[PDB]
Order: sequence, then C-alpha cells, then structure tokens
Amino acid sequence: ASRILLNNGAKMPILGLGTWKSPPGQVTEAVKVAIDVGYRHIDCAHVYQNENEVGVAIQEKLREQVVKREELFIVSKLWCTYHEKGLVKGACQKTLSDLKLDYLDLYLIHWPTGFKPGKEFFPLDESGNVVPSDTNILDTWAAMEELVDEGLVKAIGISNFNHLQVEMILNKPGLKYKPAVNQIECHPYLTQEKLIQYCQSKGIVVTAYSPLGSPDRPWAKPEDPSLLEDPRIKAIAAKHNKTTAQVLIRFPMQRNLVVIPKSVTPERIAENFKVFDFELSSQDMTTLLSYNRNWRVCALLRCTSHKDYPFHEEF
Ligand SMILES: NC(=O)c1ccc[n+]([C@@H]2O[C@H](COP(=O)([O-])OP(=O)(O)OC[C@H]3O[C@@H](n4cnc5c(N)ncnc54)[C@H](OP(=O)(O)O)[C@@H]3O)[C@@H](O)[C@H]2O)c1
Ligand SMILES: O=C(O)COc1cc(Cl)ccc1C(=O)NCc1cccc([N+](=O)[O-])c1
Repeated sequence: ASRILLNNGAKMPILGLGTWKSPPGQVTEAVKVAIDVGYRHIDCAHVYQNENEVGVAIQEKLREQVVKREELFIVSKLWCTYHEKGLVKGACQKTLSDLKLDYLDLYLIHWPTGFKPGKEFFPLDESGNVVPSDTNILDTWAAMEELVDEGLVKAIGISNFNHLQVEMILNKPGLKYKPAVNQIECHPYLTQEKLIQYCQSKGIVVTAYSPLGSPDRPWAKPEDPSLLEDPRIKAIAAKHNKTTAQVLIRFPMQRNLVVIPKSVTPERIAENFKVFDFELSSQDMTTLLSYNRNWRVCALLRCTSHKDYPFHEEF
C-alpha cells in the first residue's frame, strides 16, 4: 500500500522526495522528473533555500495536467529562528508563497531548538555557539495549531524530537491537535527502535530522513561510515537484483515508516521509486537492524548546550 493514514484522516504517501542540498539550479528538474515517475510526496524546508524552485516544478506539472493538487502531499518545516509565536504564521506563509500553494499537507517544527530571531539561520556568538531564543516547545506548538485552524496547513507535526519532547506536547493541557508525524533520522546505522516504538504506540507516524546516509552532507569526514558503500548491504542488494539504495529505501517501508530519499539525478530519482516490486526477507530485515551503531548524520555540536537539544536523551 502506497499511503499511510494520519490522525487527521488524510493519507500520506510512504515514499517521498527529499530536497535538502538540491541546488536551485537543478531541483526544478528533479521535482518534474519525480512527479513524472510517480512521486506524490515532496519534503521541503525554508532553510533548504530552494522552495521557490520546487514551487515552479509543481506548478508546471499542474499546468501540464500531469497531476492534481489533491494528489500531491507537500511537506515543509518551520525553521529554528521563527519559533516565537508572533513569527510562525509569517514563516508558514513565506513557504506557501515560495511554493506557490495555498496549503501544505503537513507542516513540521524542524528542530525543537529555537534560535535567536534575525536573518541568519544559524546565529552564532563571537565564540561559535548558536544563540538560542527565549522560546519553548509548547508555545511554539500552540502557534502551529493556529495554522491548522486557519486552513493554511492540513496537519502539523514535529521533527528531531526525543520521546520526552513528544510527551510534553501530548501532555499539554488544552492540546488542540496531536502531532501527526515525527520526522527523524533513520537508517541501518541509526535504527531508532525505542523512538519508533514510542511514536507508533502513540499513533504518531514516523518519517525516516537521510535513509541513504546523506553522503552529501556538508560536514562529512572521510573516515565516517558509509551506508551506500557497505559491502554487507551491497550483498543483500545483489541477492535481490536491486541496488543498495533500493534496499535502503525498502527497509524503512517494511517498518511501517515513511521514507524520503533525496536525489537531483533523474536516473536515480526513477531508480529510487522502483521499490514496490520486491520484499526484504525476515533475515534481511533483522540483519539490517543489527548494523545499528547509534551513528548520526544530523547532530550539531554547537547546539549541545541548548536547553532543548534533543540527543542527550537515550531516545
Ligand atoms: N527534518 C530534518 O531535520 C531533516 C534532516 C536531514 C534530511 N531531511 C530530509 O531527508 C531527505 C533525505 O536525506 P538527505 O538529503 O540527508 O540524504 P539521503 O537521501 O540519505 O542521501 C542523499 C544523497 O544520496 C545520493 N543518492 C540518491 N539516490 C542514490 C542512488 N540511488 N544511488 C546512489 N546515490 C544516491 C544523492 O545524490 P544526488 O542527489 O547527487 O543524485 C545525495 O548525495 C533530505 O533531502 C530532507 O528532505 C530532513
Ligand atoms: O536540518 C536539516 O533538515 C538538514 O540539516 C541542515 C540543513 C541546512 Cl540547509 C543547514 C543546516 C543543517 C544542519 O546543520 N542541521 C542539523 C541541526 C540543525 C539544528 C539543530 C540541530 N541540533 O542538533 O540541535 C541540528
């Protein structure tokens, strides 16, 4: 089945296209080709600074009569410098304008950490520390809830929240909307069993980001582990006559996760969608889970002193 049921009654496609690090000069074509081969979910963010170009592709294909708006599932995220309640509507409306949409299917708090408001995405002090903002998760959640009630977004959720941070929202007195989705890093080297169990048991859908290990992340070190080149995964791939990427994408799909692999390469965009024609075996699944090393692609040393840094907790 291609889509998963959210707590708002809407269905979310389990395979989406990632757009972090998709250069504006190349992402419009990525999204066109993705829509042509069947993607209907696109994962966006204001901080990715390509939403305009994403919007361009979507409008093009709507105009070509390739897809209908109702068939698309467009996700974006509120960046860290906009957590003040007075700033949230504006941030959401900027993304909508850039994407040339009148609603988002899903709007996420990108990180639980609020940062000093201003133009800079990562404001730092003279010593390199990210400057936090005087904001908190519940007040930010409240402002996300207003976006639903105004019709700008059909569903709201969170990203990079540990289970305790999720619980704070769940336990909020006066909660209007429960989070629909928690989008977290997840792959064979960071398998997230405790947080997936927590979220799924609370009826929160989990989206796996960086499912291929984000080899293009700008802070990569050469000695880091590399999923796509892992010989053991290559071997599981060869056995199914599939590529390593294809296995890495099928893996979260079989854990009842949503997965959002990124590419700007048209052949890989098509390749990455070809994962509904095979099944990983029970052995393949537990083998892949056993490769966990609690290794994160996405974790900022210069945020570790933030009150709301999410990765001090076990999960
Ligand atoms: N919520 C957040 O905090 C958060 C954080 C990180 C990521 N995410 C989202 O998750 C999406 C995916 O994560 P990611 O961008 O970190 O990385 P990823 O999807 O794990 O990997 C992307 C890298 O893999 C390469 N690639 C793609 N398909 C391939 C294939 N079939 N064979 C070989 N190489 C392939 C891409 O190359 P080319 O593009 O050059 O083809 C790119 O360098 C992001 O784009 C973003 O939308 C969300
Ligand atoms: O966040 C993403 O979606 C992908 O990561 C990006 C993307 C861009 Cl465009 C710029 C910077 C980042 C990155 O440093 N994100 C990691 C990060 C951020 C904030 C807090 C934390 N934290 O750990 O508190 C971590």
